Amino acid sequence: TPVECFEPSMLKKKQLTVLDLHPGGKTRRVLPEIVREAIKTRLRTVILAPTRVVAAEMEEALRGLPVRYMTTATEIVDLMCHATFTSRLLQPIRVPNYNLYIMDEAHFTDPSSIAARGYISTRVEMGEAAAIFMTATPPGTRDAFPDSNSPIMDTEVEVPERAWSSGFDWVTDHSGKTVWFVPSVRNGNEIAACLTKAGKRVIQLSRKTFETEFQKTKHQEWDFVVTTDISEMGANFKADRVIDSRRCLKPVILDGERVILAGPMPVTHASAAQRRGRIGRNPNKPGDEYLYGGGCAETDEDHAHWLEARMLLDNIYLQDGLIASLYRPEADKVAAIEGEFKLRTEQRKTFVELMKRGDLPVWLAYQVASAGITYTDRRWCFDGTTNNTIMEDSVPAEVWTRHGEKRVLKPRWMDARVCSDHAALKSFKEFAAGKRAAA
Repeated sequence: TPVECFEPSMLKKKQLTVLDLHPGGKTRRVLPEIVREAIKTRLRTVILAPTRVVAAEMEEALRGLPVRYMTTATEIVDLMCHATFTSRLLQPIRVPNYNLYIMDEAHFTDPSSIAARGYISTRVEMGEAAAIFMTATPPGTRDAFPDSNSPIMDTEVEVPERAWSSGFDWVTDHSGKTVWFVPSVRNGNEIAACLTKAGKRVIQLSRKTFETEFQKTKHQEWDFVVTTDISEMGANFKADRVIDSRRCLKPVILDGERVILAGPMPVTHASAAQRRGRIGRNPNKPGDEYLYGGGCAETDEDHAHWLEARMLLDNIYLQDGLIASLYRPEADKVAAIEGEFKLRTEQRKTFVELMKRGDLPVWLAYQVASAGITYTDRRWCFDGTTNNTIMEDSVPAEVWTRHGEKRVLKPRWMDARVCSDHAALKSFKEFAAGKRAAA
């Protein structure tokens, strides 16, 4: 069961604590308290932030303490993102044996975060570490309307799911700042364009743009942020209203053979609570409003992220021949057998390269690597079934390859995430051509 405040006994090996977060001070006060006690007791500590934005915030709150920010993959506390940590676990050189792991926004359901929680909770169960998972919505939360620092006015209302030509005056007649959660980048593009046509200033946030676009919320005028679920991970906005579609997309592996994006479908209770949790933060500012369009539903056993986390953990060294388990509250989300995704050395390197350098989803990188294909061999992007033809502007997408041939994009394994929005398709087309954008 989660806990309300930190105590030094939580730093002893074998302890795993879920600590609640009500900002409005985890970053500025609680985190320094934990780090100071860890330094005083001479622990080997790592702090895991969900995003680089949050990591930079922590770096500021911890200045004056010996903390090493590690932006890419007992005297010094290490700080890095969840994904950076998991990337390090996959590298051939062994990660430090931290004996204290502090994971902020520990509800994050992306595969690298799930994998990090499994690795960490396994180290704790082995008696090698303590861990603190900081989140207001641990796995299994069923309350979409938790009590908050200031009361929130919760109103169920019809929320536009597409651009509107009339109606919905309540959306645009508000004079404050609104965070609008959408199920996908493409849906956000359409909503954002409609708001901009109405004269609103809109900033759009997604996983690929977050680390550079989020800063715009502090430096330019804005009326709406239109964001995917990425803003459920500690994103702080000066807003008085949240509009919540209550929808998400779900990547689903159909028959072990392809990945579709199912939905839009209802969000989890934790996601709804985190979306609503962008407001209600200041006890001296009442009147924040959460407007929501439908219900919640708990994640089925078919969400690809937990299977992808097992693909990662099956390829992460732990201790001799052991493989880490998922964190127990999340372990029933898969039926995969421990070790069924373990790859041999050379295929494992290719798997990591396809994710890190190719920017491919975990599942897709696994298919390619397990087929024995090397990282630079892109023939599989073009030799699939015509059912896998990728479309661009209603016609088949075509790529000029490194080898000087024009080919229809038709990958042997189809993962809908590679073409779900313009930027995703652009990156995958570059990969298929043997090229890579400077990033």
